Parts: sequence; C-alpha cells; structure tokens
Amino acid sequence: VSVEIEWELQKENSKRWNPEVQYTSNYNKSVNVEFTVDNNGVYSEPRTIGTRYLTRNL
Amino acid sequence: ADGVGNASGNWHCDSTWLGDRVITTSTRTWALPTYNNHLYKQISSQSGANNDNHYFGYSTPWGYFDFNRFHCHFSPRDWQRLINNNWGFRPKRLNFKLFNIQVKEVTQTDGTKTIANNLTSTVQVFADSEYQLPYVLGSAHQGCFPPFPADVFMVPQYGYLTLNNGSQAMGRSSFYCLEYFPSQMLRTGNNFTFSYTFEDVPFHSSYAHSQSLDRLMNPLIDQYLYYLSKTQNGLGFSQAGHNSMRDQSRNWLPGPCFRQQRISKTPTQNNTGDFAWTGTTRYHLNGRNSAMNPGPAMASHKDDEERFFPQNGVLIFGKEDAEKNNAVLDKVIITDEEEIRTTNPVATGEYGLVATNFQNNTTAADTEMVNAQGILPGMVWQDRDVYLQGPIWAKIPHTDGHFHPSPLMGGFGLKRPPPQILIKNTPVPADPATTFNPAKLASFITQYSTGQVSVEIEWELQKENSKRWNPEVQYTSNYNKSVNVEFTVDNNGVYSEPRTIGTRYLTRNL
Amino acid sequence: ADGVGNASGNWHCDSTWLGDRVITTSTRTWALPTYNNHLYKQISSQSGANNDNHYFGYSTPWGYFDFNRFHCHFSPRDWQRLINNNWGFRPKRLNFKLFNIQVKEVTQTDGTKTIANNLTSTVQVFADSEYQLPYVLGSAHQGCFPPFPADVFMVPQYGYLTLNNGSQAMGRSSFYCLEYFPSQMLRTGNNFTFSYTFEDVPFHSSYAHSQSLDRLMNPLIDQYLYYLSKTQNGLGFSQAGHNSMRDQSRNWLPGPCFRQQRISKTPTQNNTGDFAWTGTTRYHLNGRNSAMNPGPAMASHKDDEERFFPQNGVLIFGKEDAEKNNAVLDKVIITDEEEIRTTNPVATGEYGLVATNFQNNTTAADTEMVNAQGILPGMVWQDRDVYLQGPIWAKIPHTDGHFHPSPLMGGFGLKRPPPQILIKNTPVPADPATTFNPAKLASFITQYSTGQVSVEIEWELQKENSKRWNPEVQYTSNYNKSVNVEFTVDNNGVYSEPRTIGTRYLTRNL
Amino acid sequence: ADGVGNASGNWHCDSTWLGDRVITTSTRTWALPTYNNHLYKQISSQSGANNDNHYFGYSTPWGYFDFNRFHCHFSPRDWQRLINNNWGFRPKRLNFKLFNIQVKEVTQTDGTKTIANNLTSTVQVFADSEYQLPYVLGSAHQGCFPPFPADVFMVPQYGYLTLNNGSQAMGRSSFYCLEYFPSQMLRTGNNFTFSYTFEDVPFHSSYAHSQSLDRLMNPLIDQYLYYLSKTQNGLGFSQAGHNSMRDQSRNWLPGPCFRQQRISKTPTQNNTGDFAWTGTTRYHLNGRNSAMNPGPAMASHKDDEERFFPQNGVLIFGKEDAEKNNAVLDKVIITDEEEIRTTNPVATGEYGLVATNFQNNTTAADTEMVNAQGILPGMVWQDRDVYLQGPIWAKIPHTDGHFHPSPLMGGFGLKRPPPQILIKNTPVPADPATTFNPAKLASFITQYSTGQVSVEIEWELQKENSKRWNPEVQYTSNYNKSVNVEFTVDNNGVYSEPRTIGTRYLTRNL
Repeated sequence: VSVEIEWELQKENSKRWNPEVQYTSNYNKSVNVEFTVDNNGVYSEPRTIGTRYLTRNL
Repeated sequence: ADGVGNASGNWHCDSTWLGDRVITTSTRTWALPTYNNHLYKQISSQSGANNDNHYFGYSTPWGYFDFNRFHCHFSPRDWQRLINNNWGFRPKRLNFKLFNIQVKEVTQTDGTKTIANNLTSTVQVFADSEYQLPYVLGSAHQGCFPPFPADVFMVPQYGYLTLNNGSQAMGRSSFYCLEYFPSQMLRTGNNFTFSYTFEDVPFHSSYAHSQSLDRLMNPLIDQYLYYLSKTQNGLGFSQAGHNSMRDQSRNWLPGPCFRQQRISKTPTQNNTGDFAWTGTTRYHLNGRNSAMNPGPAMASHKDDEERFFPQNGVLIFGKEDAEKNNAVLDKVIITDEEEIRTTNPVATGEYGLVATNFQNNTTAADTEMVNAQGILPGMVWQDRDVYLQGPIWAKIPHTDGHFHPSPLMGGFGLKRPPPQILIKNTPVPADPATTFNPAKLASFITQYSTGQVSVEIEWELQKENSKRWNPEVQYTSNYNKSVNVEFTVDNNGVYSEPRTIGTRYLTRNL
Repeated sequence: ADGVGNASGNWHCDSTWLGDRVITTSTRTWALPTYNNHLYKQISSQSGANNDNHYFGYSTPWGYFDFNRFHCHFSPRDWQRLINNNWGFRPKRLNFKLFNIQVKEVTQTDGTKTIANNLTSTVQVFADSEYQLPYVLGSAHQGCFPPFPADVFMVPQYGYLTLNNGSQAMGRSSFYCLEYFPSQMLRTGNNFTFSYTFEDVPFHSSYAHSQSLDRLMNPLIDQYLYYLSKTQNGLGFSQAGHNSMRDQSRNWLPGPCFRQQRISKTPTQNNTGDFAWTGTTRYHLNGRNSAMNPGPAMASHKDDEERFFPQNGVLIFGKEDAEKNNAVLDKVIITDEEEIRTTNPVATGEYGLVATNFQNNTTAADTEMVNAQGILPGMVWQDRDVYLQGPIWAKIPHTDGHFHPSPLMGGFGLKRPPPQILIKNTPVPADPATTFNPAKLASFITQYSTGQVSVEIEWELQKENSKRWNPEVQYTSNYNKSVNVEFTVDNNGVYSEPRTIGTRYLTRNL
Repeated sequence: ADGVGNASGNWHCDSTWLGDRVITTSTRTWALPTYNNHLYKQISSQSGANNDNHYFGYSTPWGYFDFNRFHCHFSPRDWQRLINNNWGFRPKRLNFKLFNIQVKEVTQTDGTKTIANNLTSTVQVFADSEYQLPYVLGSAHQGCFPPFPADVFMVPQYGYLTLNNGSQAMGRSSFYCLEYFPSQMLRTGNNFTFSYTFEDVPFHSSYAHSQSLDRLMNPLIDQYLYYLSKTQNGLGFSQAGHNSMRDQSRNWLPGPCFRQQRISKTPTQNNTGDFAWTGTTRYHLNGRNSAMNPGPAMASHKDDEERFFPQNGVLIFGKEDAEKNNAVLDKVIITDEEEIRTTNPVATGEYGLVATNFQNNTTAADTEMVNAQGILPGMVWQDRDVYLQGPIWAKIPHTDGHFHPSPLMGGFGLKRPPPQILIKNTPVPADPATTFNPAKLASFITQYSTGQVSVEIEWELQKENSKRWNPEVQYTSNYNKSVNVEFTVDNNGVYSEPRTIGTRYLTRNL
C-alpha cells in the first residue's frame, strides 16, 4: 500500500537578531542512536517531537 | 529634496466633508532628541518587584510617531458633526509625510548653551510595513500628536518587551536591531512619504438603541406559548401577556459579562480600607496576575444609579491639570457606557440565576448567581464606545484563534494596522584620536532634530435613515455664559479638553 | 552628487534568502582622522629587537576599509540559517558604496574644543583594482566593520612592509606613494561606488563526515586479499574481516600533518616553566623563525580528550572584556576542529610509524614515529572550518608554485581578491606667510571626516540532499532562562559574541 | 515483462574487439537468501576488542551486486590479448541487466525440505545513482561475479559503518533505511535494466619503462655543468661524464615513499618472533592505528633481490585451496611491482640521504637516511599495476582536498563510480491471527530467489607505436606438457587461477 501527500509550507520572515531554538540530536556518544533500530531489529521512538521552535511576535 | 533654502512641504490642516466621506488632515511640529546616547540597552524589572510586575526587554535609540487617538484628527466641532449626524464610521486610507527637516547641534562651551544648524547631518526613517517589530501602538501610551494644532511635541522613545521569567530572559526571547532594516536617510532638503489602505472592518456603531432586548414584543397581544405559572397545589400553565412581560418566551440573550466591584462617587459610601488591588477583577497568566481593565463591554450602571461605576471597568482620562499619581476624583473624567444597558449586562451585577439542584416533595428549588458568563448561542451585545480623546485602532494578535476581535479599550481591530514609523538622528562622531583604536566610538556631537509631520485619513460614513417623529438627543455646547469657552485655550495659552465626548446620540431600533 | 542639503545615500542593512542564493547587505557609520599629520614615514624595528622580530617598512597618511570577517555580513540568526540548512557556500559578487560624506574642522582656541563643518573640504578614495599595492587584508587585523550594526568605528591606518635585512633595507625594497594613483575627490555632496565579481572558487564544506576514512568497508564480508598475520614459527597469511579491521587493505590515506605540542585546559596538567616560545612549531625563513600558526588543518584532539588543544594550532578569539596582553584562559574562546578527525590526523599526535631497518634471524623489526609528513598520492583531507567571527578570504601570493591554496586561517583563497579601498582627508593648509618660502607647508587645519559605508555580497548555496533517517545535529540557542540573551547588548549597551560558531553541523558520507 | 512462461532475457557472454575498443559482456546465475530474517540490526564490536578494531554500524536485509574485479569481465585469453598489444586502457560505459527472476518458497514439514515456485512473490531492486548510501564497493570484498562463467554465486549482504567512539556511536552517526528509497518490484515476468557512463579518467599504464630515471643522459658526451669533485687539500670542480654518472646534474626526482619492513621468501632468513603487527607501517587516525596496506606505489625489491617482499606493501591473493586463516606461503600468490623500479623507490629501502649539520675545519659532514618522503616539485612516479584478479575502480572520497587520487590498491579513481545495485526479497507474511494485534508481524514464509545478471562494459584502448628493433617481453603460457592446463577446471570441476597476471609487458621510453 502506498500513500503520497502534498503539504504546503509557510516560510519564516523574521528580523530576530539572535539565534533561534532548534530541535537537535545530542552530539555526545551513546550506546544507541536515537530513532533507529537496536541490535535485535526493534525500531523505537525515544522522545516526542513537537512543532514549536521558531518564534514570532504577537 | 531640492536643498537648503527650499521648503520640502506645506502646512496641511483641514477637514473636508464630502457626501458619505470625511477627510481629515493634521500637521504638527515635532522635536527628536538623541535617545540612550545612541545605544541599545537591556532593561528589566528590579529583583524586589512583585512577580506580577516583572519584565525583560530592550530600549532602543529610535523614536516613533503615534497618531492613534481620535483628537489627533478631529477638531471638537468636527467630532460633533460626526456624532450628531451619522450612525457609523470607519477608516479607509491614510497618507503620511515627514518634511522640513532641521538638524541642530548643541555646544556647552564655558557657561551657556549654543545652538547651530548642522546642514550636513541626517535623520533616518522607515515604516515597518511587514510587521517585523513588536507593535507597541495600541497600548494607549502617551506621546501622540497633541489635540491642539499649535502645540509642539516631543517624539517618544521606542522600546519593547519579550519573554521573561521573573527578571530574567528565556532562550526564545527575541532581540531586534532596528539598524538591520533598510531606512531612508534625510538631510534638510529631503522628505519622506508613506501611504496605506485600511483592511475592511465593520462600522463603529455610533447610535444607541431605542429599545431594550427584553422589550421587543407587541404589548397589545398575548403569546400563544404557555409557561409554568403555578406550582402551589398543583401545576398550572398560562399564556404570558402585557401584564407579565418577565414571563414571556424570547429569542435572544444579553451579552457576556465578568462581574466587577462597584465604586461610589459619593465618598462616604465606600469602604475605607485598601481594596485598590484586592477589589479588581484579574486574569492569571503564567503565574502573573493582571487587572482586567476595562474588560468586556458592560454597562456602567443601571437606571438611577449614575453615582456608581465599575472599579476597573471604564476608561478614565485626566483633566488638564491632573497629577500623574493619586489624582483625586475631581481631577479625572470617568467615561460612562450606560447607553449599552439595552443589550449588555451592567458591569457590577450578576448575569443571572441558574438552577443548582433537583426540587421534590421534600426539597425546595435552589438557584445561585452567575457572576461570570461566557458566550452562548443567541447572545447579542454592543462593543464599547469610542471617545474624542480615546484610541482608534489596535493590532489583532497573531494567533490560531480569537473571538470577536474588537479591542477592549474600544475602536477598530486590525490584522494589518497602520505600520509603526521609526525615526532616529544619525550619530555624528566627535574628533577621533589620531592613532588607531579598535574600540567603538563613544564620543559624539550633541544633536537634535525638528520638523513637521502630516497625516491625512479618509473616513467612510454611514448615514441615518430614521422614521422617528420626535427630536433626537444631540451633543451640544452649553448656551449660558461662562468664564471660559469649552475646548479652547485659557489666558495662559493652555488648551484643555474639559469633558469626554462619546459617539452615541442618535437612536436605532433593535 | 547633488549638494549640501541632499543625502547621497540610504541605509541598507538586510539579508534576502532566495533559493540557492543569499544576499547580505551591511551599512555602518565610520570616522577617519588625519593620520601621520599628513606625512609618509619610514618605520623599522629597534636595534635591540630579536632577529625574528626585525622589520622595515612605511606608514602612510591613508586609511582603508576592511569587511573581511563573516560577522560583518551575517547576523547570528542568519549564520544559523546558513549552517543548519546547507552543505556549502561561496561568495559570488559584491557592491561597495561610500556616501553621506561630512568633513569637520576642529579648533583648540583657549580652553575648549570647537567643531564645525568645513563644507568645501574633500576626502579622496580609490580602489586598488590592479593589485599594485602591498595587500594587507588577509592578515587578520583589527579594524573591520563591527558586528553590531549600530556601532560606529574608526577607519584603520594603512601601512606596509618590504624587504628587510635586520632593521635595514635592501636595494630591492619598494616604496609606494599612494598619491601616485588616480583617486576620486569627494565633497559633502559626492559619493563613490565600486562593484566586483569573485573568481570561481570551490564551496566551503559546511558539513561533517558521518564516516571515518578507516571504516569505509562492509562489516559483514571478508576481503579476498591476504595480509601477513603470523611470523612466529613460520609465515602465515589471512584474509581480513570484521574482527580485524586494523589489518584490512585500503585505498586511501589520511591527510598531511606537522605535529604540535599539547596544552591542557586543566591547569595542573601543564608544565610550569616557560615553553610559550620554545614549545611552538616554527618555520625557518632567511634566518628568521616564525611560529606556524595555525598551520596545517589538523583535528584538535582525539575522542574523549576534549580538554587538550594544540599549542599554536587553533584560532583563538577574545571575549568582549578580554585584555590585549596575557588574558587568562577564561577570557578567550578556543575554536575546536574535532569534526575533521575522520580524515585528518590529530594535531598533537604522530602521522604514523615507518620501518627503519632490515629484520632477520638475529635482528628484530624496528619502527619510529613520523611527526611531520608531507603529501602522498592517495591522501584526502578537509580544510579548516570558517567561523562567524573568523576571516573570509585571503590573497594567494603571486608565485611560480603553490599547492592547494586554501588559506590556513580558513576561508577562500583568491588570486584576484576584493581590492583594497583607500581613503584620506585632503590636507587643507593654514594661512601661509605673506613672503614666499620654498619649504613644504607644515601647518594645516585640524580636520576629520565621517560618513556611511555599505557593502552587499551575493553568496551561492549548496543544498543538502541526504537520505539520513535519524535527526541531524543543529546549532541551537539554549532554551533555559538566563540573565542575558546570547549575542545581544547588556544593560550598558555593549554587544558581545559569547561563543564561536563554526559551520559543520549537517553530515555527509565519505 | 510478459509473464510466467516467457523468458525475460538471453544469455550474453562475449568479447568483441573493434579497433581501439573492446566490449566485454558477462552473464552469471545468482541466488539471494533472506538476510537478517527481514530485519535491520545495529552491529558493533565487542567490549574486549582492541581499540584499533572497534566499530559501530548496521546490517541490512538487502543484498548487492559486485562486479568490481577484472576477471569478472575478461577471460584469461582476453586479458592476454589486452596486455600484450596495448599501452593502456580505460572503461567508457556499461549496461546492467537483471532478468529471469524466479522466487521459491521452502517448507520444512516433518522430515524433509520441500521447494516450490511462488509465482506471485516479488524482488525489489534499485541503483543508488545519487550516491546517497555508504559506498562499500572498492574495499576488495568477496562476493563478486565468479571468474568462470558456469559458476553460480550467492549475492552478498549489504551493511555499513558510521562514526564510532569505541563501541558506541556519536550524535552525528547516520542510520539509513533502504526502504526509504524508490525501488522497482519484479515478479517472475519482469526485468530491470540500468546504463551508466564513466567519467573521463586517465588510461592505466600497461607498459614498463625501458629506461631508468637516473640514466636519461647521452653516455657519449660530458656535461657543461660542474660539480664539487674534490674537497681534500682544497676544493676542486669537475664536469661529469660517462665515467661518473652518479655525479651528473639532473632534472627530475624519484617518486615518494614510506619505508616498509622486508620479508624473505626463504624461511631461515626471517626473525622467529612475532612481528606481524609490530613490523607493519601504520597510520594513526583519531586514536586508532591502521596498517598502511599496500600503501604508496613502491617497487617490491631491487635487482637480484627477488626473494624479498615488503611486509604490508603488495597485494596477495590466495590459491584455490588456500585457507582463510594462517595459510602458508606456498598457498598464496604474491604480486610483484618490480617493473616500476625505474621511477619509484624500492619499498623496503630509504628514499635517500639528507645533510644534518654544518661542516667546518673541526667538524665532519653528516647525513642521515630519509625513510619517509612526501612529494617534491620535479618528482615523477608510476601508480601500482592492475591484475586479472584485482580490483577495477574505487570511489574517491568526497573531501575538500586530495592528491593524485589513484586508489592505492590499484585501478581507476572515480568521483561518480558505477552505482551500488541493491536487491531484496519482499517479505511475505505467514497467516496472521484472526484478532487484531498491533505488533509488527514476526512470522514469514521462507523464501529465496534466483536469476541471471548481465554486465556489458566498453573499454577504450591505447595502441603501441614503438620503434624498438628487438622483440618485446610477452605474457605466455608454458609450451611444455603438464598434468593440467593453466586457468581451467580440474577433474572435479574446480576452476582455478594458478598465477596472477599484471599488465606491464610492452615497453616505452621515459
């Protein structure tokens, strides 16, 4: 079974000077890589990821 | 843009009444200092402040122009023409111009100040037309064009707030550098012009209802519907009619309310303790309390109660000589929303009574007051009135949802309001050292600027088509003699606005 | 070029992101003194100087404009947009403008300074577009456009060096008179514009490898090739596989290295003597020693050694309040090249081990460390990263030969770089004597100039096409509360860059 | 794509010699199991492994096709035709086809296996043409097309490595899901075709020099230049000539070298200890040591030393019956690079001698050996030879810099090499439960697939234009009688490649 979805995007036009908060992987070493399979082939989603990172004025 | 000896604009101050439109034009003289000694600064509340009062933000070297009050554009006579003859009005478009720029340099010397023209200095100006900066118009700040066209005013300094946690900042807090925008640079020969079109908005309602929501029926005829008129010794049902209007079935409901405390203009009728804060109605947001002022549109008092007003529920203006802090009642002017008592609950009362239990042979029927009531289907209401000295528009916050976005201080809610116009004196360094120093320059020539500014607004009018036989109420000057004439200068040249003037005089049926 | 009362340019400071391009525009206010009291001067080192430090050259009355750092053109947010989303970028073209020229005269008088406009004075400017002058951009000097657009800066003085023998000069030493060039002369109404196109250069690599050069094989499958796995009691040969990756045959070699001394950020782990000079790696040229700083691109430390850094092998920036001399470790920011450890040797280790003898029945096999290794066929390497506060380009020396001319401090090597832009206040003599004197005039009116300068650069971007499933590392602000916001002004108006920001976040396979 | 009873391709195995081109075509029969029971798995080294051997990566359910050895495409006779007649060759283009797909299902039952056709099952295949996956071809792994066209081979399993720190992973480590690519799905009637064009690459040099770099002069004539021929009792200078060739001035230098240990094929001439690891030349990368095998192209031995070979410096192939671990010398075939001794240093010697001090009246002149020497201007060298059983191409790592990217195991360096072709049996679930279970399905029908695969490569040839009078050396079979014929099957049907065959037979001047 296949499903294709087209999504429309709204770009960011901010004049903010300082850097934004951004979703990032941890750069440090670890036993497993987040959002991958383990040694037994089980895929896992370690954490939830929302959408709200960039900012906007009221 | 010609040069030193040629004026770059003329004085346009006028009002033109054309049919279903009125065009106001206003010109004033302004003066702009150097703010913050050219620097941006982080600003925040002190450690000892109440949590409700903490903040974090920045002050900028820029100034900005604010024409967001009705008396910037309408003379008192013009306002009278508007409100006595029209059921509604709204803004349509505007033009803005900055001209006759003059830059001055000030030198302290030994004992006295010396002022001279700096012919080669520039001022910078830009309009934030993409709404990329925090929008501080619409907070009812001072610094507008003065109501009397001969008065000269100081341009206010621009600053803004961002996310705070106590007195500190959060990672998502934003810092804006206004030099990171394109801006026009003006020498004394140059000028700046901007034009803008208002988005469609509904007419402000300048009228009062001549009917109340609970008396919309024909007083001569009974209803065909029945209500429960008797419980004692068995149920009984009756058709309501002219002798019981409180019992008739109806199609609509009064508007929402959030009840406020009741203050008396008679001093002996008030409690003598300190309830100024504890008596206010407040909203709780991220651990901080804010007064809900003025809050939802609600009538100020009911019939024959005109001595009372809601504690935080009405706009209050100062008289010309009023102090900034702890002015007495006689020095302020309290607006009165009584005209909306036909559709809106009184601000200091309950919405109504709701049933709380199940009545039976052994249990009486119980009710309790509802002091805060949100929207219900079938509700109708009027928004707060606008005033000659009150605000005009506000920016609707950019959010997923809002409901009926009429700004609660009154006026027109706009998604894309008139843009902020920012202005700054370009810094002119004093003589630098003759050996290279990498530090940023800290030594500047003392300067300020002055010029004229004009704004033209086209307003659309909604005419009155009433069949009312008897004369209307109308706003009028008093015809009797007096020591001064209202809305004029006194013997010392001080202009004053003696009273507030709303818009609701003509009437309309529900 | 119109005249006194008309601005000759506008403030353009913006960034525009279009598809595979980003256009930065930067404007600043500058001030230029008179340098050297209008004179050219021979300058040289003192007799007592160390031979390594001798020099001979000239200082000129001219100043020059330097925009050769990334933070001149990119706000911190813009830099974030760049590095989180793109695998590479390079400059394409630029425009330069000098405008709103103001010339001031200063008079000492009796007790206080007086400053006035000199409307008829001129400033001279020219771009050395034929590269006829010594090119001093690209030496990482101070005096650039400040990173924060509201700061005002002093234009640095131009000087240069030529051949020296000790403190003396050689017959082939060159002297350049900058008045022997054509230059434009500007009064307060005039402006100057220059445009330039960058030569084709490879994209900077803004990415880290997600593989290391020694792990490029399929871990599931053995090699068909054999290696010598056993010498004891006779030779034996094996096919390497997942359990011995150190033995597999490979196609490529790590990049070159020149080993440097290892410094610890933990104070007690360092020797307490004076090795600051004697510990550095140096090159010997015409009898003079120069530190090799930063030297070849090499990784700063290996895994889990992040407390160590190479003595002369990394760029080091000061914090805002750092002293010029002998600042402590906590006052500086040390860059970290660890991302290139996948292809490049660690700066503080050996390249490897080489065989030194012939083994036999009576003689064991011997090896020794190779601490300096030049290029070999089959080597691959990454160049040093670029930083928000680091340099952009350098002029490739004009020579018969060079190899891989990526400037070692980082950035883009250019045969024909952006030309030097030279500027000077034209001398205005004071009143001469009324009897002819042939001596050159020594008495001048004290003057300085100020104005605005703008530079626009178009950058080409290389997009990321990765099939990586899991999320990338990304540069981010901290989300927690803090007393100040990073990369902003403080309560006194001082802008500061708290940390260095490299370009290597996204990943790519080898 | 017609259906069950129609073949989807024909057997194409041929070689066509046309002028300056040769087209090889190769077809084989393959079999593909289910790998990893359909799962992706994280794989890593054990805790007890040597740091040099740690790794982190993933094994995938996919297989892949590898034709990256010369004997996949050239019969031994064809290779002879190539090397005896041509000075060079390079690949130009290729076509790939997968066809006659058959999917089988296996059932265990009670005592014996049962195999049947699954007519509706599919296999998935795609070519990674954008180079988005780790490229594991070019590591000399097993699993290629077998050299003898009648042999049937198992498709090898695809896996890859990413960044490791010890046995753990780093944030920048990448995970790739191959189902996140588009792929063609084939039932038994379907086929797959792919075509590719090689990028321009230089011809492999199939020739040996008939001159050595140190004898390029005219032996009959003296030089006009002088050298220092006498120091004793005063300096003296002479013109070099035929009797002193070691003293003549020359224009060029031998190629670079990194010296390796010397192993004897005579067992008693070797040390009896364990130097297998400690004797190797190694590079040090991010704390890990890797043998430099084969390393820079260097001649295996000097004249009359043919019993010696460099420890880690030559390709070594197994004889047909060689063990995987600790095979004795008689069971392996050691390649010999002696033909490049004309321009390249011998692998087991020094590059030369360098001066270390300043000679004077009291101090003798000193030199020392240089055992590792990088590139110098004026160097020339030959790259390593290619072999009938050796690799063809390798992917040049994607990096800022590389030098002379000829892969060190031999063959053609390619920025955009022939893409990896990945293939997998689509999983077919067994009967699921009749009540919904959200867990992923763990129970599958046991299947494998088989089919034919073809690859056609067009090669460009560089002809020989020599004026040499005397006959060349040529690769030849032995003409004498023998029990078996070289490069054939034996009485049991085992094909074997008895010896390695290089390309360098014809000669050319320097």
